Amino acid sequence: HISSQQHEKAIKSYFDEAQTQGVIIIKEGKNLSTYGNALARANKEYVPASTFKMLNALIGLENHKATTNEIFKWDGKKRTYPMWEKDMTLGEAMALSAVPVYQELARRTGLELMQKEVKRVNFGNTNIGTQVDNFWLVGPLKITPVQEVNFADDLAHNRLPFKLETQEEVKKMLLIKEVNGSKIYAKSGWGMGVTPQVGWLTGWVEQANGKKIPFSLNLEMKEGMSGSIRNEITYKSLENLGII
Ligand SMILES: *C(=O)c1cc2cc(C(N)=O)ccn2c1N[C@@H](C(=O)O)[C@](C)(COC(N)=O)S(=O)O
Repeated sequence: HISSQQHEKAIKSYFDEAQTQGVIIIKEGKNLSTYGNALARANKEYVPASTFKMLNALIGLENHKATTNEIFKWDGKKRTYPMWEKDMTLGEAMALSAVPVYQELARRTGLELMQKEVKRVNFGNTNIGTQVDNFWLVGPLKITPVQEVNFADDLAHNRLPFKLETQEEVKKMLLIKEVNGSKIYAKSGWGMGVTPQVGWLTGWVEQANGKKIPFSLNLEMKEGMSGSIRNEITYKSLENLGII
């Protein structure tokens, strides 16, 4: 009973309130819907930043570079945040967006196997360059918000070219919110070492009836901008649309 015009205007205002430019792609079945205050972003390329961890984890686990219970030990060197200065599993590192662990995993996989695997799943522009430990943070790997929802959709439905158990292992690392019967599985991302900076929140809502609705929020981040606006805007948009 709410007009399409009202939905579009409501979601535009969430991005306007946050004083940024962004888009949120929602996918229902085969149909893509683009909301926000910068709809042209939808098919533009950005570095994936931490959202690459989802694929890093799939690759590492398929190729036996790690197990889900293995503990990556803090080497005792100072890390960007105190929370990263501890021993953690892949799942814990995913929740904390703990790059040092994912760089270690990237190094275990190695450049040649990484380039091969990123080409095989056909992720973004598929170019990882020559540095195995930062291609997802500063380039050359780039991906569009549309490609990100499609990846989220593939993962949520076990359609990626990986074992079913690999995909289940990673999906289980991604639960970030329960909203009475609805479960939100997503990975956030913030590319700080690039201009302009890019923010991501990519995932899907699993509803009580078992239906899965993939999304990808993509916006421009500034200095002094808080990381949880990505979440605030996403939840507000999913709720506005009655998805949660
Ligand atoms: C993830 O994109 C991310 C990578 C890095 C890398 C560095 C570095 N010094 O090399 C610093 C910060 N990074 C990231 N962002 C996280 C962060 O805490 O800075 C991020 C804000 C994580 O917060 C959550 N939700 O875990 S982001 O959303 O990944």
